[PDB]
Amino acid sequence: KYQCVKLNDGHFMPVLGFGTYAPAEVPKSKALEAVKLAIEAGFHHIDSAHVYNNEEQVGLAIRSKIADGSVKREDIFYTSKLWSNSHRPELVRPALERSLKNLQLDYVDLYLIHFPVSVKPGEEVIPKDENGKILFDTVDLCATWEAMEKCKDAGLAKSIGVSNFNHRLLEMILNKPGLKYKPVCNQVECHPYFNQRKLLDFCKSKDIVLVAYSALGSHREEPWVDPNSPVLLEDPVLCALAKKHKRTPALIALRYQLQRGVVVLAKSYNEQRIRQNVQVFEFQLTSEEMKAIDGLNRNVRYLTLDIFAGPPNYPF
Ligand SMILES: NC(=O)c1ccc[n+]([C@@H]2O[C@H](COP(=O)([O-])OP(=O)(O)OC[C@H]3O[C@@H](n4cnc5c(N)ncnc54)[C@H](OP(=O)(O)O)[C@@H]3O)[C@@H](O)[C@H]2O)c1
Ligand SMILES: C[C@H](C(=O)O)c1ccc(-c2ccccc2)c(F)c1
Repeated sequence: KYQCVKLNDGHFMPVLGFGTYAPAEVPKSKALEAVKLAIEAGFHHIDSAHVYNNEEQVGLAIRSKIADGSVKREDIFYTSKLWSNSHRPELVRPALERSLKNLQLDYVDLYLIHFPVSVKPGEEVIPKDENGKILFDTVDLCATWEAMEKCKDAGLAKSIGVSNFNHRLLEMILNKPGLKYKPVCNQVECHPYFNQRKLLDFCKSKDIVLVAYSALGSHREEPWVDPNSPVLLEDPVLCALAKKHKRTPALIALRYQLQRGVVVLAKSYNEQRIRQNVQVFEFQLTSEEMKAIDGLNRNVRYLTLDIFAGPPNYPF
């Protein structure tokens, strides 16, 4: 057994997820070993995406661990994401099918709209013109959503959700005429320096689960993240809590999320830290400790994705 939350479509999501993105300088082979170790350590939720360029490796990890008898498919919750070159409704299913072919899996447990800004279709994930300008595309995301709903009725995605949506774009989906399925989740940046309380409360009021990425302060990959941004895990309050509980600042930051009702992702490709992160289930924070962590909030967003700023759907 393992800790899961009931989604608004009746499916269950493990509350601790394994993040799989690594910057491009890291070989892909590392994804294979890391996901196997994650499963060994007791992660039951694995977070990837087409744009991570690792689904062949992550899929092989999964398959290997099923095939050697370590785990059943039903006890892996696998998430992929629809990249913005495939927002057009007729391209949604083909993108999911392509992911599933790279994975050699029959379905994903969760498929998300990765980012609300659309780009031109084709193989290139960030298509640019000859002058380096991103080739943006105009797509009705409520039509993209209808295409997601059909993927769910086809059984290719057990649940569907979104990522990097703001209040306005969520309302846009939720208020859609003929809506069949609400998003189960909104996967967004969330940590003690950006605790998303307002958006969390909104999602709760709608029974949408907030899934926290960059919960340990992000991969800090340039130029996506500003190197002058504070280092979350160096925070003196988180470090003092860690010392008090004989844990680590990472574990404090992960436990914080669980207790506030957030499903939390954690990426590590280091054997020791993968095993450490599952220790989030071994301790609890008092109300006073949780308040101290609420106090660290500083409106620091690490991932702006501001190369996609300009179009109206840019969410930040
Ligand atoms: N939907 C989106 O738009 C979106 C955006 C960003 C992230 N994500 C997802 O969320 C995942 C996690 O976010 P993120 O990758 O930015 O990284 P994150 O989980 O905040 O982690 C940041 C760093 O923490 C280190 N770390 C992990 N465990 C640690 C521990 N116990 N003690 C100290 N350091 C630790 C890792 O280094 P080591 O590997 O060396 O341990 C990693 O580099 C991604 O992999 C991806 O699956 C989604
Ligand atoms: C933000 C999102 C994520 O981290 O999930 C993400 C991840 C990776 C990319 C990315 C795409 C092309 C080259 C290098 C990185 C990207 F454009 C968006």
